[PDB]
Amino acid sequence: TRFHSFSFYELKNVTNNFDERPISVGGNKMGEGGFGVVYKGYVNNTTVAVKKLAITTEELKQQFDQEIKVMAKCQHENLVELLGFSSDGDDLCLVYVYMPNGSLLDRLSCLDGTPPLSWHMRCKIAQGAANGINFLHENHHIHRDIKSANILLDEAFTAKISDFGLARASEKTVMTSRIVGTTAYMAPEALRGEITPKSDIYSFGVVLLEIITGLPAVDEHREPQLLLDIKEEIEDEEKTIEDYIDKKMNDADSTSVEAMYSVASQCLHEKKNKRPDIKKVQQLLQEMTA
Ligand SMILES: CC(C)(O)CCn1cc2cc(NC(=O)c3cccc(C(F)(F)F)n3)c(C(C)(C)O)cc2n1
Repeated sequence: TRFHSFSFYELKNVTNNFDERPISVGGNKMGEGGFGVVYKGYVNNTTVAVKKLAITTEELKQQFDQEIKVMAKCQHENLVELLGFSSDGDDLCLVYVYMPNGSLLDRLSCLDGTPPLSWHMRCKIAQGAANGINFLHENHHIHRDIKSANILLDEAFTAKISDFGLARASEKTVMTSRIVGTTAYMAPEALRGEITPKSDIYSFGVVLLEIITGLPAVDEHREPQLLLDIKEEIEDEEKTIEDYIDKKMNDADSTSVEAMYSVASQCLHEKKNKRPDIKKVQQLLQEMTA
């Protein structure tokens, strides 16, 4: 692929000079995605996300350059799609196809009055996100920030993995001094600085628990604070998955929720070598809707 090279002034124009009012009150600010703020825009009838990046300049410049490198190689119906970018001006900007149902985080939480996702829709989002991670692993990439904030949802609730700024090209276990990820999602070995696709798998399991419960992975004002902990509550038969299923669903049945929870639990083994590879996660999520 290649991408349109936008003037900073063009992207200022399409985002109403990066207007900071929310979309919900007719503004252009949609939310935050990594080390940047992201604005809604129109280029010739095409609705776009413009992500303007604000950590060192050379670090920020590296993640921008990484995102372009990953989006050049990787094109799949379960990955967000870059249209262009802007280096010339002050701020570095990435221009994507708009995702009209925003992030899985926001929908799981029914942000801005959106209705709760059904069990049927959740199953498709899961299969979809796993098809996304699979393409990235097949094309020898490690995301390193799989979380519901980074699974976007299009007009038909198609799951789209996004934010490849930290993605590592990994032919196949390195280790690192700069440890990166969102704690609440990261595996043991990722938090000790190991880099391996097997960490992406753990992180996915957290996202399956988010899907099953509608609980965000961390919540300071909740017990337990870490959704992960609920695995241990369940394995120690203090509670069943039934006690934790999102109550904002009328269409979840025991069999398919347990099926999904079994994947989440397999995904979440503490021993990275006992976890299934994304290919097996696909097989199991596809097997789960018979
Ligand atoms: C009315 C309604 C149902 O509330 C929906 C409103 N809504 C719509 C959104 C679209 C979004 N994102 C994208 O379009 C998008 C597309 C590609 C890439 C990227 C990223 F790389 F910048 F992360 N973001 C967001 C993000 C995820 C950027 O915050 C939030 C939203 N909220």
